Amino acid sequence: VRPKSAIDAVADAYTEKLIELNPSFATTLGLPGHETEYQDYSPAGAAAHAEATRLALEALAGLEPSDDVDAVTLDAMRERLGLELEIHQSGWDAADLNNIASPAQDIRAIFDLMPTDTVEHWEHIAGRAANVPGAIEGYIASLRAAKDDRKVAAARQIRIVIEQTGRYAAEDGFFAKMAADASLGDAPLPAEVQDKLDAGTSAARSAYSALGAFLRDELLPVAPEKDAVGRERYSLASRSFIGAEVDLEETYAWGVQELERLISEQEKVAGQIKPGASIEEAKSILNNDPARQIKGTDALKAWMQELSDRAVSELADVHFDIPDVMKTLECMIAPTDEGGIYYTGPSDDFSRPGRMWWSVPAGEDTFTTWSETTTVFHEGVPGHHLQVATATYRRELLNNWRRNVCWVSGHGEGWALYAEQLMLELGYLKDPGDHMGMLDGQRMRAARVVFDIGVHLELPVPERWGTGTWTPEKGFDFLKANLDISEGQLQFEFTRYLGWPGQAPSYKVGQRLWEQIRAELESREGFDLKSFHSKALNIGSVGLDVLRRALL
Ligand SMILES: [Mg+2]
Ligand SMILES: [Mg+2]
Repeated sequence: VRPKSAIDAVADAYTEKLIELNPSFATTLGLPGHETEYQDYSPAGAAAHAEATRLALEALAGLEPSDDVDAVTLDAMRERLGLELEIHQSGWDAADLNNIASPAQDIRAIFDLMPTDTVEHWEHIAGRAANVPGAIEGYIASLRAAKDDRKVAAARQIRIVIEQTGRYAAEDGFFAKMAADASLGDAPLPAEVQDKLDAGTSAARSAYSALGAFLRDELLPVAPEKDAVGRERYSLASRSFIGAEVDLEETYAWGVQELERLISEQEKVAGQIKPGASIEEAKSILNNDPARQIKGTDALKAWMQELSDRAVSELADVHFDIPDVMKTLECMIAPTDEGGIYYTGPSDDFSRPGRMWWSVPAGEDTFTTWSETTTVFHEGVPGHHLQVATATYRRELLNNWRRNVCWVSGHGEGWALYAEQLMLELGYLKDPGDHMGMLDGQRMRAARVVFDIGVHLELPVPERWGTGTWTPEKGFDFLKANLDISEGQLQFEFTRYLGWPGQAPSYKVGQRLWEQIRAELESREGFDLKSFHSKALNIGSVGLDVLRRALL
């Protein structure tokens, strides 16, 4: 029963404008009306977004907060929107292209959300396919304008997007298969809608082939070879992922030291698995021990479930406030192989509980759990589930901007890392195998800090990892030493960090900042850890600067 304020009204109106400007955002919100439409990716599209943003800030400028909730809203919006305008004004937004989260991927990805149960559904898919050309044309218009302004993505990233988009457009690629395999009730589409689908998918194929040609012929020849984006671009991207403007040299130095600590810890844990064992030697023992393997998905679900239910029942009303509807975290098998464990939060009304989904790679039916205990806490309780479910629980106290728009990577990923560290400190990882798995994920995330900042700023390589200053080649060998992952995933992560600067440290740096907030509050009389967790999580997703000011 907290009534909406004038500030919430501005926040809600801005949200409606965002929905109006980006119809893809409405479909990803479940809002009907604009199922076939894309945002305007052209420069005029970007100017319109920026203008709406500038007008929203102006509207907020003379509005005093009516309560603490308003003050957080003002702070979060001023931070997020102000940063958005700094990035737009920098000119680099127009050049946006990378291997993972840029318009070429986004324009294709939206199709995966669309239902396929009625003729009208298939008309929507066909109609969206038929709008892929205009989306791509506007995107090419922004890339071309940035190019004329001497701002072009690294050659590596352009080459990757030419590869990815050529598969989308190929004879047997995404859009072709969409039209060829379409069904309704396990039967072919009626001919009239099928023809709409064939025409639309055909246009989508041609548009992705044109982006390919443009990239190849106009952009690639002027693309820089150098991947590093440099200090000025880096600091703005870093802010986008963390919501704090960190000291980059200081953060880099912290990350190098933190990686060294985590390796030292792994060496200690190795000796707890087998006296005097190297990390690699201990890992063969864990990975070859019949006791650390589970057979079949039923037993796997049972294992996840017990861990989750135990964490809830032990932490409830001790370290966290967990309302009854949040105590359920259903552990499940992913219908598809999303390549790891993922979390889906509860419905707004809590009729669907939070769920955790383990993706089983094709043909796999035995499961090693030592490395995934920590992941259960990260993706589940007290990580993502408590954070996401608490924000959702407090939704009546949160305007639509806060609920549906404002989201900061360092905040939510930092929290899941905080959560793993808390479970270490509370004695959940005493088994050396489980401990090792936690350290592995921390080590990989500490390596991200060193790589991202070191490479993009061309900093001195730490003597443990090389000499001179960082180059992408040196960075690749460094990742290979610190990430226990497949060859193909290593190559992907490498490419990602190079093309998406600022995001990779958001995990460990988010953890650091969360821990700094808690450490400060701990210095004071009456600190109460449960009360801290409640106040913080109630706020929802905000930048780390904003969170610190809401809490200190
Ligand atoms: Mg040192
Ligand atoms: Mg996650």
